[PDB]
Amino acid sequence: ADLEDNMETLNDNLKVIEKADNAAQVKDALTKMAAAAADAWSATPPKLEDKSPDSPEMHDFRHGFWCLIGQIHAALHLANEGKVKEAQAAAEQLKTTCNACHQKYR
Amino acid sequence: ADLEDNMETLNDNLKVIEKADNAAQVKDALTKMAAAAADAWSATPPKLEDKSPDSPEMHDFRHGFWCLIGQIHAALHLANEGKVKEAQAAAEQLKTTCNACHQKYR
Amino acid sequence: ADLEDNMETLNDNLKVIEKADNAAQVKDALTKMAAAAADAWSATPPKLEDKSPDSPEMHDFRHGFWCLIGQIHAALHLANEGKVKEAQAAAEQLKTTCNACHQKYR
Amino acid sequence: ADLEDNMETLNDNLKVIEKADNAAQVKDALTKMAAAAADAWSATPPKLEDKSPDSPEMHDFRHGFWCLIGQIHAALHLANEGKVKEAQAAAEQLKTTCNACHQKYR
Amino acid sequence: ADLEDNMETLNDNLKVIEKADNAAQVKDALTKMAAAAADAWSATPPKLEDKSPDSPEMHDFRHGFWCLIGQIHAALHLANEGKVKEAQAAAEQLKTTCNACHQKYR
Amino acid sequence: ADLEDNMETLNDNLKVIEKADNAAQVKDALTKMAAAAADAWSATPPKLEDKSPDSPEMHDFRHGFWCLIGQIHAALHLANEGKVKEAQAAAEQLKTTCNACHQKYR
Amino acid sequence: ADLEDNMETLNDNLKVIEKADNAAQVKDALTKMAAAAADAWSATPPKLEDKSPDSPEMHDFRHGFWCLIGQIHAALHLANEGKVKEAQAAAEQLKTTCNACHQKYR
Amino acid sequence: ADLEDNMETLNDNLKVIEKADNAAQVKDALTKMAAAAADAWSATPPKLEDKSPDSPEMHDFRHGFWCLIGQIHAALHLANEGKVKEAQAAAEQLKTTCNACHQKYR
Amino acid sequence: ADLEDNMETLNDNLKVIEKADNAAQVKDALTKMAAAAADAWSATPPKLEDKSPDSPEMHDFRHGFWCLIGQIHAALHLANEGKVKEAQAAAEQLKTTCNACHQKYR
Amino acid sequence: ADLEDNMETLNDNLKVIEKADNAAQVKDALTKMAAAAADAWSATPPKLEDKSPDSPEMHDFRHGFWCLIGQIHAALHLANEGKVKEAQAAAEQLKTTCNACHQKYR
Amino acid sequence: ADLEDNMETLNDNLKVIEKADNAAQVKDALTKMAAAAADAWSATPPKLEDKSPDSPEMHDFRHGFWCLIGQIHAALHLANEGKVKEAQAAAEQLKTTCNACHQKYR
Amino acid sequence: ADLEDNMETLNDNLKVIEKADNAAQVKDALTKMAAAAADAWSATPPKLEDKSPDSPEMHDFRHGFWCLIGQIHAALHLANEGKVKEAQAAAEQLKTTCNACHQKYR
Ligand code: HEM
Ligand code: HEM
Ligand code: HEM
Ligand code: HEM
Ligand code: HEM
Ligand code: HEM
Ligand code: HEM
Ligand code: HEM
Ligand code: HEM
Ligand code: HEM
Ligand code: HEM
Ligand code: HEM
Ligand SMILES: [Zn+2]
Ligand SMILES: [Zn+2]
Ligand SMILES: [Zn+2]
Ligand SMILES: [Zn+2]
Ligand SMILES: [Zn+2]
Ligand SMILES: [Zn+2]
Ligand SMILES: [Zn+2]
Ligand SMILES: [Zn+2]
Ligand SMILES: [Zn+2]
Ligand SMILES: [Zn+2]
Ligand SMILES: [Zn+2]
Ligand SMILES: [Zn+2]
Ligand SMILES: [Zn+2]
Ligand SMILES: [Zn+2]
Ligand SMILES: [Zn+2]
Ligand SMILES: [Zn+2]
Ligand SMILES: [Zn+2]
Ligand SMILES: [Zn+2]
Ligand SMILES: [Zn+2]
Ligand SMILES: [Zn+2]
Ligand SMILES: [Zn+2]
Ligand SMILES: [Zn+2]
Ligand SMILES: [Zn+2]
Ligand SMILES: [Zn+2]
Ligand SMILES: [Zn+2]
Ligand SMILES: [Zn+2]
Ligand SMILES: [Zn+2]
Ligand SMILES: [Zn+2]
Ligand SMILES: [Zn+2]
Ligand SMILES: [Zn+2]
Ligand SMILES: [Zn+2]
Ligand SMILES: [Zn+2]
Ligand SMILES: [Zn+2]
Ligand SMILES: [Zn+2]
Ligand SMILES: [Zn+2]
Ligand SMILES: [Zn+2]
Repeated sequence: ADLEDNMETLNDNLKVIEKADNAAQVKDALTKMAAAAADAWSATPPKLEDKSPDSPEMHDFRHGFWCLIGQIHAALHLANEGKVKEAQAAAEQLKTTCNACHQKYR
Repeated sequence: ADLEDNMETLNDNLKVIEKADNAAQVKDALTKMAAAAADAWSATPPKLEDKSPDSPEMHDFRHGFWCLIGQIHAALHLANEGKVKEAQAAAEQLKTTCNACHQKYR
Repeated sequence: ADLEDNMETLNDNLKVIEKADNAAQVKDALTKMAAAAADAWSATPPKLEDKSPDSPEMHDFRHGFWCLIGQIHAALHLANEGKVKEAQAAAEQLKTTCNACHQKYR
Repeated sequence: ADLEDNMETLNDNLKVIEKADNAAQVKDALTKMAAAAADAWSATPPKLEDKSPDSPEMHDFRHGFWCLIGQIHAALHLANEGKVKEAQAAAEQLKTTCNACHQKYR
Repeated sequence: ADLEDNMETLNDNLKVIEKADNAAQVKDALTKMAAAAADAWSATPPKLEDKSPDSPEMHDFRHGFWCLIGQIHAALHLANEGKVKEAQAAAEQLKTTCNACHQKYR
Repeated sequence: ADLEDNMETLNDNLKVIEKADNAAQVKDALTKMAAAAADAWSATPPKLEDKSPDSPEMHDFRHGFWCLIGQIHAALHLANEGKVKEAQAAAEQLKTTCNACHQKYR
Repeated sequence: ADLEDNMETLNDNLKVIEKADNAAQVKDALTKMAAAAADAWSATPPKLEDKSPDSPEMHDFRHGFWCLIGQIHAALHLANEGKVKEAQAAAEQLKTTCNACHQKYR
Repeated sequence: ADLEDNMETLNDNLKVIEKADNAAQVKDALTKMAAAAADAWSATPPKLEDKSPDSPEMHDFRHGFWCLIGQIHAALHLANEGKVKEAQAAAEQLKTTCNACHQKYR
Repeated sequence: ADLEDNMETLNDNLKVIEKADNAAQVKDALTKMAAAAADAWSATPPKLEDKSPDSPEMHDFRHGFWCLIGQIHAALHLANEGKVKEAQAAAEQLKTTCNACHQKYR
Repeated sequence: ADLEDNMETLNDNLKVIEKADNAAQVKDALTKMAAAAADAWSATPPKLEDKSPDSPEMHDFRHGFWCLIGQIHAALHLANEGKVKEAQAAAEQLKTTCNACHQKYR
Repeated sequence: ADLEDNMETLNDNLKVIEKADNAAQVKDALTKMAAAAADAWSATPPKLEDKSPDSPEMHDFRHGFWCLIGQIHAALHLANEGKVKEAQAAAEQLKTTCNACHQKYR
Repeated sequence: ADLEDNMETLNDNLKVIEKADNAAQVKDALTKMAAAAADAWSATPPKLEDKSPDSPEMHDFRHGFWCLIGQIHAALHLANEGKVKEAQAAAEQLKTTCNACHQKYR
């Protein structure tokens, strides 16, 4: 999938978690998010197509996905323990990271 | 995934198919559509909530999904054979199936 | 398994569902129902032996089982989400299909 | 495989079953036939490209494959149980369905 | 599955073996029985909750299942070798063990 | 893993069970216990090093592990059915098995 | 495999172990011994045919094999750790079980 | 396994096939023989260590195994088809190849 | 499959290759050819029945199939690289082997 | 597993390596450590429950596990080469990292 | 494999991509590179054998492989979309990273 | 992988074998050699491009690879048995096979 598609996936599954009333539904959504973010991690966005792999921007872009994957895994861990509310709140904290990266690079 | 979720997967992948520049992306999209449709197959839409599983409406709902799965498997056959423009055209024609069910039941 | 055997599987596992107090028990019983139903789909019931595979009675018989597999997956979806009383509710609805087919063909 | 290819699989394995003198030969041949019919179900024959996918013709065409698959599974079931002559006799009855569909859409 | 459920599996498959006319039917039925007995071995019957897990009663109760499993494997071994009447005769001898345990702890 | 190692796994997981707030943690713990006990089953404790594999002491050592595996499979059945308090209570009662072997052979 | 066949497997592989100069050879021979022993466990030896499956002779026979599988795993544990002379040593000890059972029942 | 070991597998399973009274016994025995011959093909017998790997002797030696494997597959094919007496007769013809090679290089 | 069946597989799939316009179709047909050829390798053709498995005619027959499997893999290698016209070219070359063997033995 | 449990796992397996006399035992222990550290990597310790995912502390916490995983993989690599002493010394170097993180965050 | 070998692998597959005329060949080569780099990531080169795991050099060494793996995954993504030229150009950009690390540490 | 590529794999792994200090490295190397040789088996070298697949030269080319695969499987047998010096010596003797084909066809 390409970057735009990984984002759609990230976005839609954020909304699935927000409306979810059960752990499995949260778990499924976080699994999809984890896969979408790992794919995206190696992507180069349009605004950075002229930048070299070792630029500060790239670094920063790759760091933001590694940060996102960390958090998804943490919420996924809570989801697996049946802790819906806590998983949802962890998901909600994720938005901070989506937005920070969007400000710089979207 | 619920009915809305499956519908979102179907529509999202339709767009991926439409903008694709290669077979793998098309095959991937249709593979996800097949999965979503197979799941949606056994669902009850809001407007048929009061109907019996053995009703004309529910027979009709379920046959729409069987029809769609059929057309997706056909399109997937083409993507697999690397036939992008053709898989794309088959996707466009599936939309008649999407629309027909919607008109009756959305 | 023969027709009688499959019926005995559908019937026991439906009792299992009826008295379960947990998702795993419902998940597992519904899975055994799907296989029994998928087997029975191809059978020829005593009362319809004098009949051709293209008769309206055999279309009816065969399609009784599609509708059953439909409702089984619906209930399995709810079971997978930990929703015991809702999977039980949806398992209750299967009986309308069991009853309709028995009325005409048992 | 295209329609023609599945048909060759179908015909070719019908003959294998006719000359077969052991259960295994019949099992494999009926297993190849099942997969060829399954794939074939999603196809559109030349005589029906002009037709809409909802049309009476397409419904009747695809029903023809699910009825063949039904009979194939029954035959297979018999062969799993080692009953070679009975699987062969049920394979002969399959010809009805072959010829019915050929008479209409071939 | 609880104790009662395994027993239903045990009894239900005993009957299948009695009316069976082919090796495969016997194989599967004896395979289901093995798994039901295996699961059953760890259970505590109502008549023995008062008892300590080391007690003579529990030892004799659990030994009853390993002896049944033994006979089940012997029967199965015969069925793998296609000897249908001999598997059926060994299945009849199983009744000894069924009734011995029922006489003491059921 | 050696005997000490297996014993450490058993004790550690006992504590995890005791402090758990969810089924997945309990199921996981017992799954590890089952593995450790299955391994320890075939070991020779320090104080029986001079005894024969066919001795009353070694019969007795090995039957303790068979008994424990039995109780763990029972408890695991409960954790699987999401029954936390009950799986916890079954775990506490296993301790009688731990103690009895220890008194004789540690 | 029948009783004679399984015995021939136990005997050859024990020679293999005896003359191996490497873990892999011992690992592999012990694995083949476990399966042969797991098969033989359900057999009825010529000398105990006139006997009921619940006799003390058949409890004895059956339990001869539990003890064998026990000692086999002990030696497999050492083999898995690359400890050739220690796995060979532990394989030497199996013979006490072979000998005891042969004394009473061969 | 060394050459001697494969030979023991070969010989040992030849006898199993001679006394076999069911297809399964023959299948497994011929399957073990195939793997033993396959492994054996790469070995160098004592009588030929002095020889170059291109020599007439090594070519003829290794050809002897591919010819045995050929006959083994033919026998196996017959056994898969349940024809027990015919598999046994083809196994008897295998002796030709056994003895031809033994006469030259054993 | 018997010799006739395998030949029918080689022949149909070679036509499939000849008229494919895509790698997947060629990949899949060549895979079915390898299995048919691997089966036929052990057969005995009518004309060589009066012959011993060590005759020059049977060495010739058997080695016809090694050479075929050789050329099949060559073409599968090109197919796997998406090279349709080159896999087709290499599939054309197989026929020299088909022809040579038919000249001497069909 | 939660953080406290991953640590127990880390700790116990450190002691297994220290007393290990064979590569397999070291390998098993490092595999368990690798899994415990990857789980822990996404955890938030008690002392940092008020800190945001992008705090310097979190960063630092995640960096310490990535450093630990690096080292475990390096020792695991040595263990796989049969280099016990070297693996043990690599394990011992690990303690530097455990302790550094404990000073700040435990 | 050790560091020197991972490098050979990296080097050879760089040359395979440079001469490749098809996506599969590129894909295969990048898969081999990805695996070689992940192995290498945990290695310690000769020039840094005296340095502690947390030295700036080690950090820097591990960062260079993580950067390389990122890029390989990006080229692998393009290769999977059938984009040969683009994959090759991404591979060529990789050399910047190989060389930078070689200047410091080789 | 093409012929050159396979040859590079063969030579590279030969060197790994020659400099190895442990079994796992040797086993790994030979495993890669086996794969490369199995692939090269079905290739046509530059200097035989104008020859038929049924030519003495192509028979001869292919038999060289069968011979090499044979010797590699023998050497691999030794590495598996942890026999480093011996696997090394078997590798050195394979070089005669490499050279003989080269002299004729490189
Ligand atoms: C779960 C968190 C995230 C969500 C919900 C999210 C959502 C989205 C959405 C809806 C879009 C618009 C896609 C489109 O239709 O074109 C987008 C685009 C984008 N996002 Fe994210 N995003 C997330 C995380 C991130 C992160 C962590 C980064 C960088 C580290 C990032 C970088 C970008 C970029 C560069 C685009 C523009 C892509 C293009 O123009 O091709 N996103 N995101
Ligand atoms: C590729 C074909 C299809 C596409 C792209 C598609 C797309 C959509 C979309 C975008 C929605 C909006 C739902 C929401 O998020 O609120 C929707 C809803 C819906 N669709 Fe589809 N659909 C397709 C096929 C079908 C078929 C075949 C059926 C009937 C058998 C169907 C039945 C419905 C129904 C009943 C709703 C209402 C959902 C609700 O309000 O809960 N769709 N669809
Ligand atoms: C989940 C729903 C169902 C349940 C619980 C159920 C249960 C049963 C039971 C307990 C029997 C008696 C078995 C015996 O002969 O000893 C039976 C018989 C039978 N059922 Fe069902 N059934 C179900 C669905 C169906 C459906 C959907 C059909 C038709 C499409 C059907 C057709 C029949 C027929 C033809 C028999 C008599 C066969 C004979 O004489 O052996 N059943 N069923
Ligand atoms: C097992 C039973 C069947 C057999 C043995 C069989 C056999 C065949 C054969 C030998 C052909 C000629 C293929 C060729 O032109 O190379 C064919 C074509 C065809 N068959 Fe069947 N068939 C069977 C079942 C069916 C069924 C059930 C249907 C419809 C539901 C069907 C529809 C067709 C169609 C539409 C063609 C024409 C394809 C074309 O012209 O491209 N067949 N079949
Ligand atoms: C294959 C032989 C066996 C058969 C056919 C069989 C069958 C049955 C049946 C039909 C029931 C009534 C279940 C119900 O109340 O719904 C039952 C209950 C029971 N059986 Fe068996 N059984 C067998 C072997 C055994 C063995 C070997 C033991 C003990 C070692 C055993 C112990 C029990 C117990 C304790 C109950 C009572 C469970 C309860 O009341 O909840 N059974 N069995
Ligand atoms: C869940 C139940 C059990 C728990 C929690 C448990 C726990 C322990 C613990 C913490 C140790 C200390 C060993 C050390 O690290 O030095 C130990 C040792 C030991 N346990 Fe257990 N155990 C259990 C079950 C059993 C059973 C069923 C047996 C006998 C069949 C057994 C036999 C022994 C023996 C012989 C030792 C001495 C080990 C040595 O000194 O080498 N344990 N156990
Ligand atoms: C690893 C240990 C064992 C070895 C090496 C071994 C070996 C053998 C051998 C070589 C034979 C002669 C086979 C023939 O009839 O041609 C034999 C027979 C026999 N063994 Fe074992 N055995 C072992 C364990 C056991 C055990 C544990 C038992 C009982 C629990 C047992 C019971 C028997 C019986 C009953 C026979 C005679 C069966 C007949 O007449 O066909 N063996 N054994
Ligand atoms: C299925 C047919 C065969 C049977 C039943 C068979 C059986 C045997 C037996 C029982 C031995 C004595 C093993 C020992 O010393 O412990 C042996 C040794 C041997 N066999 Fe075979 N064999 C067969 C096929 C072959 C073939 C086809 C070849 C050559 C192509 C061959 C070559 C040898 C060699 C070279 C030895 C001597 C090994 C040594 O001394 O270390 N055998 N075989
Ligand atoms: C890919 C290449 C090949 C193709 C396309 C092919 C095709 C065929 C066909 C269509 C038949 C007639 C089937 C029938 O009896 O109804 C046949 C027969 C036969 N072929 Fe092949 N073949 C091939 C390779 C070979 C090879 C390599 C050999 C020998 C090494 C061989 C030996 C035979 C024999 C002996 C028969 C007659 C068997 C009988 O009477 O039933 N074929 N072949
Ligand atoms: C192999 C290296 C390590 C070992 C052997 C080890 C061992 C331990 C042990 C025994 C505990 C006490 C657990 C308890 O009973 O509550 C602990 C706790 C802890 N460790 Fe580690 N540890 C290691 C690595 C690390 C690393 C790398 C970090 C941070 C990057 C870390 C952070 C912590 C924290 C935050 C706690 C307190 C957890 C709590 O209170 O819930 N540890 N460790
Ligand atoms: C795809 C990119 C790379 C290529 C093509 C490549 C190629 C090579 C080659 C051919 C060698 C000589 C190996 C020998 O025969 O001894 C080598 C060595 C080396 N490379 Fe790389 N390399 C790459 C990436 C890297 C990276 C990213 C690093 C560090 C982050 C690195 C660090 C080293 C080191 C330290 C050595 C010396 C190893 C020793 O002496 O044992 N290389 N590389
Ligand atoms: C372990 C044994 C072998 C090794 C180490 C080896 C090594 C090599 C090497 C390093 C090359 C240089 C190719 C290049 O990159 O341009 C080569 C080429 C070649 N080898 Fe081998 N080889 C071995 C076995 C064989 C065998 C058994 C054959 C024949 C059946 C063979 C046939 C060839 C041919 C024909 C070439 C020329 C490739 C070309 O110019 O395209 N090799 N080999
Ligand atoms: Zn992607
Ligand atoms: Zn960087
Ligand atoms: Zn910038
Ligand atoms: Zn769903
Ligand atoms: Zn969307
Ligand atoms: Zn209906
Ligand atoms: Zn059935
Ligand atoms: Zn009909
Ligand atoms: Zn197809
Ligand atoms: Zn046509
Ligand atoms: Zn055909
Ligand atoms: Zn329709
Ligand atoms: Zn259960
Ligand atoms: Zn009750
Ligand atoms: Zn029942
Ligand atoms: Zn006890
Ligand atoms: Zn262990
Ligand atoms: Zn511990
Ligand atoms: Zn004993
Ligand atoms: Zn057996
Ligand atoms: Zn008893
Ligand atoms: Zn071997
Ligand atoms: Zn000797
Ligand atoms: Zn033997
Ligand atoms: Zn040669
Ligand atoms: Zn065949
Ligand atoms: Zn010959
Ligand atoms: Zn965890
Ligand atoms: Zn950060
Ligand atoms: Zn702080
Ligand atoms: Zn490595
Ligand atoms: Zn650091
Ligand atoms: Zn420095
Ligand atoms: Zn290749
Ligand atoms: Zn190289
Ligand atoms: Zn030739």
